[PDB]
Amino acid sequence: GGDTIFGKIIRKEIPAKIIFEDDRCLAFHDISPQAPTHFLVIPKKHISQISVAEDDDESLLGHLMIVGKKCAADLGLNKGYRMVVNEGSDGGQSVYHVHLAVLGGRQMHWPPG
Amino acid sequence: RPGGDTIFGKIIRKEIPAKIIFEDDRCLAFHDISPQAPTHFLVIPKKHISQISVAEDDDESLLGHLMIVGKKCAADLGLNKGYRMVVNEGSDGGQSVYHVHLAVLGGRQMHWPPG
Ligand SMILES: Nc1ncnc2c1ncn2[C@@H]1O[C@H](COP(=O)(O)O)[C@@H](O)[C@H]1O
Repeated sequence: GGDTIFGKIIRKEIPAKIIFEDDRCLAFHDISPQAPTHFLVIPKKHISQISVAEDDDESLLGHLMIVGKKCAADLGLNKGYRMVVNEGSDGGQSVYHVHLAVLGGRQMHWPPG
Repeated sequence: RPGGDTIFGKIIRKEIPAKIIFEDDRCLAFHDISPQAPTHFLVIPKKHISQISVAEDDDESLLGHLMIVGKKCAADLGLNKGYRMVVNEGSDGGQSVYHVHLAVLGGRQMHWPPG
């Protein structure tokens, strides 16, 4: 899905530790984990950033969050977690393919960066 | 009651004040009273859902709508350099109000890790 490293991961051209897959998204552990559990849920559709998501994408974006919730439960995050979507330079977005990050296994702090 | 028992339900029913950015039949966006960035607002469903870990499969479109409204509000507020969206779940997530909400923070460089 697209011209980024996340596209390569979706196409199985480079490895990742995959947690879950369906016909429209992929969940996998982040290569630079910031918490004992840290994974990403990404759409297979190449949406470059949340700021350009269209109205028709509403269901899909919600699906990323539901899949994120389910994977977090499966990975034993019973004390909680934080979901994060980064947009643009101020948001610290590292790849221009929409991704929902899920972090847990430790106390998350405030402010969130 | 429509909106639930938390302070966010009271905000939905206009029983306590808020600085509202956007409102429709499914959600409400309003500024945070303890901002952690120069712009910091919340997008919440009008349907009470306590936390994302108990959201139902059928809540998918609603959850996505929070994100679309979040990004539209960010644009309308001039966050052209970007922003961070956050959902806190439970104790480790730092959740304090058990009515699910998407926080949007911007107007400064956000750092990594995100807490
Ligand atoms: N009356 C209020 N109006 C606006 N924001 C509030 C109010 N009470 C609490 N908050 C914010 O709601 C957020 C709760 O999110 P969390 O702590 O992640 O559950 C915090 O950022 C609070 O500052």
